[PDB]
Amino acid sequence: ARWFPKTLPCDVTLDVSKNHVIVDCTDKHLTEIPGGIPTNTTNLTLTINHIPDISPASFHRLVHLVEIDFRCNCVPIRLGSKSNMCPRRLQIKPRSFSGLTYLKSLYLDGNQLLEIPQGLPPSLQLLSLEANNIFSIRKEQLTELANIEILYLGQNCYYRNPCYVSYSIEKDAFLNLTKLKVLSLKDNNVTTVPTVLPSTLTELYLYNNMIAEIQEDDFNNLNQLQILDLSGNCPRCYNAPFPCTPCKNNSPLQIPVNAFDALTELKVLRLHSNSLQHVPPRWFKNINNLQELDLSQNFLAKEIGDAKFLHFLPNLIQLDLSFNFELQVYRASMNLSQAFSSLKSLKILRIRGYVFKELKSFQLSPLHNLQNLEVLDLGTNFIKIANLSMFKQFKRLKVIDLSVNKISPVLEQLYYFRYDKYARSCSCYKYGQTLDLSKNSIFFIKSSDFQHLSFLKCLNLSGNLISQTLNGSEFQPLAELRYLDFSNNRLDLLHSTAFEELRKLEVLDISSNSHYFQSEGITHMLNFTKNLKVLQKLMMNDNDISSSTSRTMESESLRTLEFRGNHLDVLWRDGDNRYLQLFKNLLKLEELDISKNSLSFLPSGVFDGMPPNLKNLSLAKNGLKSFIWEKLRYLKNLETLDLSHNQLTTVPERLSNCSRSLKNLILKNNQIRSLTKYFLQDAFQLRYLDLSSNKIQMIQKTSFPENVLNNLKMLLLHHNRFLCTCDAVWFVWWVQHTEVTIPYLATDVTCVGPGAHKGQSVISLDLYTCEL
Amino acid sequence: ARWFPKTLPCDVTLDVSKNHVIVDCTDKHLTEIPGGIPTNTTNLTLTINHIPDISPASFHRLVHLVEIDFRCNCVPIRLGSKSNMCPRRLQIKPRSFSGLTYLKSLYLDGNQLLEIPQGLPPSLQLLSLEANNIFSIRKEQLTELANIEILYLGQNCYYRNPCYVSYSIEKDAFLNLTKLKVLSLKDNNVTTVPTVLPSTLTELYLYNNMIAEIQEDDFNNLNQLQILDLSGNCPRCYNAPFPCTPCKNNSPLQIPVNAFDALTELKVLRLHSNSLQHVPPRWFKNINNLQELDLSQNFLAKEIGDAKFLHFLPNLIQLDLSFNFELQVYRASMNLSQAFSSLKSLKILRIRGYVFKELKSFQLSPLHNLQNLEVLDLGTNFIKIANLSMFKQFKRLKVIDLSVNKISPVLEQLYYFRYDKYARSCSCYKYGQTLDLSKNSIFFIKSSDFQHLSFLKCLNLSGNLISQTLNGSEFQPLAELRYLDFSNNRLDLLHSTAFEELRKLEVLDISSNSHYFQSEGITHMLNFTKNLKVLQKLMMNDNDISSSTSRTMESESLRTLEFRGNHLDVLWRDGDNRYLQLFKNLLKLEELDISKNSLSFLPSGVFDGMPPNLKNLSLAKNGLKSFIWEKLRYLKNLETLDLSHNQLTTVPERLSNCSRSLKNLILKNNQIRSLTKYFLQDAFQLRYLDLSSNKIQMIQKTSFPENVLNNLKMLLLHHNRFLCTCDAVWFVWWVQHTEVTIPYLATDVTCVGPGAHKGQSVISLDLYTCEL
Ligand SMILES: *[C@@H]1O[C@H](CO)[C@@H](O[C@@H]2O[C@H](CO)[C@@H](O)[C@H](O)[C@H]2NC(C)=O)[C@H](O)[C@H]1NC(C)=O
Ligand SMILES: *[C@@H]1O[C@H](CO)[C@@H](O[C@@H]2O[C@H](CO)[C@@H](O)[C@H](O)[C@H]2NC(C)=O)[C@H](O)[C@H]1NC(C)=O
Ligand SMILES: CCCc1nc2c(N)nc3ccccc3c2s1
Ligand SMILES: CCCc1nc2c(N)nc3ccccc3c2s1
Ligand SMILES: *[C@@H]1O[C@H](CO)[C@@H](O)[C@H](O)[C@H]1NC(C)=O
Ligand SMILES: *[C@@H]1O[C@H](CO)[C@@H](O)[C@H](O)[C@H]1NC(C)=O
Ligand SMILES: *[C@@H]1O[C@H](CO)[C@@H](O)[C@H](O)[C@H]1NC(C)=O
Ligand SMILES: *[C@@H]1O[C@H](CO)[C@@H](O)[C@H](O)[C@H]1NC(C)=O
Ligand SMILES: *[C@@H]1O[C@H](CO)[C@@H](O)[C@H](O)[C@H]1NC(C)=O
Ligand SMILES: *[C@@H]1O[C@H](CO)[C@@H](O)[C@H](O)[C@H]1NC(C)=O
Ligand SMILES: *[C@@H]1O[C@H](CO)[C@@H](O)[C@H](O)[C@H]1NC(C)=O
Ligand SMILES: *[C@@H]1O[C@H](CO)[C@@H](O)[C@H](O)[C@H]1NC(C)=O
Ligand SMILES: *[C@@H]1O[C@H](CO)[C@@H](O)[C@H](O)[C@H]1NC(C)=O
Ligand SMILES: *[C@@H]1O[C@H](CO)[C@@H](O)[C@H](O)[C@H]1NC(C)=O
Ligand SMILES: *[C@@H]1O[C@H](CO)[C@@H](O)[C@H](O)[C@H]1NC(C)=O
Repeated sequence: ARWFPKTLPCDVTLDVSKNHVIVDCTDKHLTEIPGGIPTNTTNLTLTINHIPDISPASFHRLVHLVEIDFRCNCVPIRLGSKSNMCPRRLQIKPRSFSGLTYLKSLYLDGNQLLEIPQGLPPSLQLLSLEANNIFSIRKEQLTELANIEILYLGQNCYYRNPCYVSYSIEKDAFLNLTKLKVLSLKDNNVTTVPTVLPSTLTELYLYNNMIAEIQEDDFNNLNQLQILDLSGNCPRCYNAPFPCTPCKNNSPLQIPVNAFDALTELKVLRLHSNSLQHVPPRWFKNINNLQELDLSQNFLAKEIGDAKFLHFLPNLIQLDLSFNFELQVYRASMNLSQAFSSLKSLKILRIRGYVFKELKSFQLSPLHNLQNLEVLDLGTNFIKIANLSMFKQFKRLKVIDLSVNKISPVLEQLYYFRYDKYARSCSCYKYGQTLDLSKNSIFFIKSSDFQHLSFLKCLNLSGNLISQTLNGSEFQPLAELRYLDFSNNRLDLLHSTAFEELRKLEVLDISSNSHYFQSEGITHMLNFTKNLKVLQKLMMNDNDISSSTSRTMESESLRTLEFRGNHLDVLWRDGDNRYLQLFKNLLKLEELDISKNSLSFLPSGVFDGMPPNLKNLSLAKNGLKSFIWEKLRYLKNLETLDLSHNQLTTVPERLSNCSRSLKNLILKNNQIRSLTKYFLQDAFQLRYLDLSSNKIQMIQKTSFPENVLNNLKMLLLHHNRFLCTCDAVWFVWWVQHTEVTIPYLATDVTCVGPGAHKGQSVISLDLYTCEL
Repeated sequence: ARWFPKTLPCDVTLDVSKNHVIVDCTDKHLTEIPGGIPTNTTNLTLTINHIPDISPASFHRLVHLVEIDFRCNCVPIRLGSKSNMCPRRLQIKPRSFSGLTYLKSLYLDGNQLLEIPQGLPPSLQLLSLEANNIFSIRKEQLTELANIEILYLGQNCYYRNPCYVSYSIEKDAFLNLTKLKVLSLKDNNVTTVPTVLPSTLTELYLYNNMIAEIQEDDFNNLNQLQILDLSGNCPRCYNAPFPCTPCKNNSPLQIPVNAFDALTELKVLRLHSNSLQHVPPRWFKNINNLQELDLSQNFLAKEIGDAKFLHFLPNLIQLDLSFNFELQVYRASMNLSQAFSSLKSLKILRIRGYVFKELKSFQLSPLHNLQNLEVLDLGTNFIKIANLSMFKQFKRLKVIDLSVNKISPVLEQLYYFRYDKYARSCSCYKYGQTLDLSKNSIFFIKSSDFQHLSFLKCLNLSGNLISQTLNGSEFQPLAELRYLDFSNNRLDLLHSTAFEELRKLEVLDISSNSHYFQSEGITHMLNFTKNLKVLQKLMMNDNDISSSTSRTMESESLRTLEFRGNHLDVLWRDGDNRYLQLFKNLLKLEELDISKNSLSFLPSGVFDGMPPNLKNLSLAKNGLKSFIWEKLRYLKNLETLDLSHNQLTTVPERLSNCSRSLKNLILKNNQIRSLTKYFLQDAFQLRYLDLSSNKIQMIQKTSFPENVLNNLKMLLLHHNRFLCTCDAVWFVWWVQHTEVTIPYLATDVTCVGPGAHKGQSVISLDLYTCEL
């Protein structure tokens, strides 16, 4: 099927449209650039390997290279692996790049380089040198970059990669880079804004440095600047999770009132963690296009009640005023200036970490007529009191976020407090209006608590303290609710009428409501599903369900049931038949997850008891030690079977004879040591087979008929125990010449033996001695 | 050190005391009785093997056998492994036991026997046949048991081991068993009490059967009976976790009013789950010695408010009325009859599952003058209101249990509801008075909540809804508290004054209070420990701690700190030195658990940062990929180092150079593939070494000098990858001949090769070809 097997340890892709031959050698544990890279190579990535030097031999035949991605072949010690530390810096010999006359993009990040590499071709638009050791920039070393448009030099002098001096930039070092659009000098122990910069700049990143003052003319010529980030200069260090040095005397970064006067094109201004106490309106006199303003992690608590500068921001789309609270102050309420009402274009307002006790309808009145307002984020404010009905005036919003508060009767986890959220490494909103009350202190709910909110489509009550029996009266206003996240509470299913007032409910999450399931003898009405006539998806993961008063759950609508992390092993205790049809009357059910239920065996009757349209079944992570494969015949619509992370030792003698419908068979992470002689014979439906991470020693042709392998979209075989003796001649030859997609041939389809061949990839294996 | 290596795959112990030779072959995957069993063997256990038959050859030389424990060599099929089912029942040939003329105890449980084995010696006092298929007892078949004292025949006909008919016992089958003290016929589908029974009986177990009526004279001659259990006849089936058939007409077990008149000696009466609605006082007029009465799982809800029968029980110690509630009734209060006040000897009263809304001092008055009352258990009652001060009147008690209730302003998990609490298979109480409020709904605490309870020594608040900052004022009444379990709440360590009013506190558990530690930017005062001057043990496990406002925790008293399941990997992020002395000022800390902290490496300074008296250090389950063993020099009092379940690949070149103090080195479950040349040389201090579940191939004498192994109390070596070539000659020889204790030599210390030897035990390995 192939005449010339591919030995090269890299994935090779063709994009015929834009004549790219893409060679990806990412993370292939290479010590040398592999031989045989196609000479038509346009994109070549060698990121995360251990190639210790580059030379003219490196790319010698690769004349058409347009991009070389050579990041992280010698990561700085504190940022890289401690088990495989890099012994010496990358070495780049002369002329290594000069012949590549079409090279447009060169990334050399994370290689412990000490200088800007010279000899670069004049075609280069993008040079990336992050996380190296270059902390002195001289105009001489930048003459070669005449046509450069994007230049990343950050992370070369900071706490994860110290240089122990101030960064240095000669005057007008960048000024003759006349074509330069993007300059990044973040995380560099820079002490002043470098001047003069080329007026072609559209983006300037100077954040996380030691710039204490802006000079009035530091940005005088940047009439095309669109994004400017000065954050993390004079940081606000309270509860910082990284080493943090504030400016002396609690000074802020000092910005003259006229410092921005030239930036007419500015669209994004970021002044995060600059220890600001005031925001002069004069700052924005000449910026009418500003769309995004980050003022998080300053000391603007008082200014938020005044905030005259908002009158100069009629086109602002995003405003972030999070974490401006005064230390050790717990304000009574939020004092939002009337000036917010002049934010006519505002879509997103974030004020986390203002820290106040009580939220009242009128305090949000400055926002009532912001017509384009879509997201209001008041999370992490320790609000104790809030009448939810006030959001009846905010029905136009897409998300109201009150997450992580103490109310009673999507951004990264680390976001406002991480050092460099843009650091490069080597959900129910779609349903409509969302009220996020997650991680609050609601211990009891009542119908009137939701009143005037019948417009809500998604309500997140995850992670409250609700230890209550529901009887159908608690949610009555919520006539349009489609999604209820009730996870991480203490739901008590005493009555089978719970949730029945949510007539339009399509998704219910009651996972991690294990509390009342963990004490013996307590009544549990699992048959509450019957009353929910449009319910599509039910999640009850991690509930430790080991007993149930009702014997059957019923639904004519339910399509997906997640039941992972429970104790079906106890419910189905061998000899107890009462619950073998717990799911039989979920008539429309197509997907069932009963992984992690400690099912080390399946009792008689489990398969016969499944609902008739079951398509996707997971029995993963059960400690399954045995499996009667014939009983799949009961599952006449079964299309996906996930048996991963179990203890199986055998596959069926004839998979076609067990399931005529089975299309995807997942057996990864088991104990299988051999395949049956006619395993896949006539399994014409099979499309996907994962046998990886087992203990298979040999595979013979009878098990793998090629009319079956031809239809496989993927066949996974890596991390097994293959013996590369002359008995493996067909398997080795087939693996080398087949077109079937088999991931990891280059890294993890290997011989364990015999002696000579140990550790060797079967793709590279030469068995001519077997036919002498 | 030994002249004759032990081949026998059984543990052999001598108790010269009573001259017994104990051979224990439990769970050794035997298909045979091993050859070579010592001929002095007195106790021989073969439990959990797959020996298919017994014969006269089985024990023929084992003349002095006093006990044969042969359980579970063919378990009933729903009770045993489904991956290794037993193919055919155990076969016992004639004459197998007749020569064993000293045999006193014979266990044959769980072998699928169809009849009581005949031919047994007349010395036998104890015969055990539980979980077989013997469901017809004939007087003829018990002639051989003249001198029997203890006879277990239960679990031969029940839902885990069905016989599909009623149990049958011929009339007077047991009466000529004139020495029979204990007869157990539980779990047997028995329909009537067998008569006549021998009057020597002291214990009679008839529970979990189908007995509908007791006859007047069913116990007429029992004269000496001390324990009688009739539980589970006419069971109360509501929320039963096993198949449960109630008696018709909701009838109770019918017991005539005079049925117990002969039982002068009766000390324990068990009538659990008999569906009783009344307890006629006349039952007890002739039993004044009764000490333990179980009336749980009946319908005694109203009877508890009357209970005149309590007047006849002045010597009762334990009384159980748990789960007597009327279905679908949520009573307003608990109505205890005054008759309780006449239980002058009562030590333990349990009334779970009475199910009522409000508890008031006034309802507990019948117990005020019960002088010996030690345990009051009102758990699982769904109590919503309870003034804790009422217990000022119960300070003589050892435990007050309000666990699993809804209060807001040790028995097995499965106990009242499991089928057979006594089924045989193949804590702060010690600190003083304990108020157990675990698993309630307390969301806010205040000093007055504890008024008048200054006597408390242990308070259990685990698993409430406490989401509160503590400032040192909340517990002030609890002047003598020694133990506070605050686990599974949402503690907010805003103030370092938390818990300081507990001036006597020795153990503080704030594990699983992760909530506020999981959201970025929140203040955490881990240095709150300084104020706790007698604090001994601090558990802050599973808190997801990844940030801290203070840099150091301080205590002059704390000895043990459990810090497992947190994120020291983040706190000690490489490049951030600020928290490398988090534990340095716990001056007298001796045990530190920092397992499960994702520490894939230890930054330099962690060890120097440890407090000076650190004795027991766990770094288990961190994914540690490397370890600078030399830094153990900083830990000069280190005695236990637990590095289990990591990814280490090497041991120190010179363990004596790394620690002159280390006694226990646990390296189980790592990736170690060889030992260093002189690993343990001069490690005279080492006493315990676990290298199990690694990839070690060979061990040479240089690494294992015998001056070091002589002192080892245990050396764990199993589940490695030993190569049994002529290079292994010394290791094989030493293992076969050594004194030193090595677990699993018979089952999991094995050669992986070379061919022929694969799978073979190194204890059985013959390497004579290596010396031809
Ligand atoms: C940023 O530059 C400062 C100096 O401007 C470096 O600080 C010096 O560091 C050395 C070595 O730690 C000290 O001996 C000097 O006293 C420091 N000088 C001053 C003025 O503080 C600092 O190390 C640089 N930062 C990084 C992360 O490399
Ligand atoms: C206990 O004995 C009863 C009979 O007393 C068994 O019930 C019979 O079971 C067979 C087979 O299932 C049925 O055909 C009979 O009709 C049943 N008879 C009655 C009267 O119920 C029962 O199976 C036995 N229980 C156990 C656990 O072995
Ligand atoms: C053995 C207890 C049987 C019961 N189960 C529950 C329950 N899940 N919720 C309640 C809520 C209020 C009152 C009583 C209850 C009871 S009583
Ligand atoms: C917002 C980040 C700084 C803060 N941390 C906490 C905290 N642990 N508990 C509180 C309790 C009440 C009010 C405010 C707080 C704050 S404010
Ligand atoms: C390939 O490299 C070129 C040159 O930098 C780049 O513009 C393009 O986006 C890359 N495409 C892929 C698929 O790698
Ligand atoms: C809110 O704060 C502003 C600025 O500090 C102050 O001028 C104003 O009086 C305050 N108003 C209210 C209603 O608190
Ligand atoms: C909450 O506000 C609404 C106004 O929309 C009002 O009807 C209701 O009474 C308020 N509830 C409370 C408890 O203040
Ligand atoms: C609800 O919020 C929790 C916690 O913030 C989050 O994990 C979950 O994804 C949210 N639910 C939905 C449906 O988005
Ligand atoms: C359900 O409970 C609520 C609150 O306890 C109550 O208002 C309502 O009447 C109850 N419904 C029924 C049918 O009892
Ligand atoms: C659910 O099952 C319980 C337990 O048998 C039953 O009492 C109740 O009526 C059922 N309810 C529904 C809605 O099916
Ligand atoms: C499986 O194979 C046997 C033998 O060919 C055949 O009789 C049977 O119909 C096949 N299919 C099923 C679903 O049993
Ligand atoms: C040995 O067996 C005898 C006979 O049943 C038993 O009484 C005794 O407790 C056992 N002793 C030991 C040390 O195992
Ligand atoms: C308590 O229950 C008893 C028993 O039925 C009844 O006679 C009595 O009236 C009840 N007393 C109270 C105070 O409820
Ligand atoms: C407190 O109660 C919990 C919940 O039942 C229990 O797990 C824990 O062991 C108790 N604490 C102590 C110190 O006994
Ligand atoms: C705990 O540490 C914080 C911050 O380092 C400090 O403000 C506070 O006073 C300390 N409290 C103690 C040591 O009790």
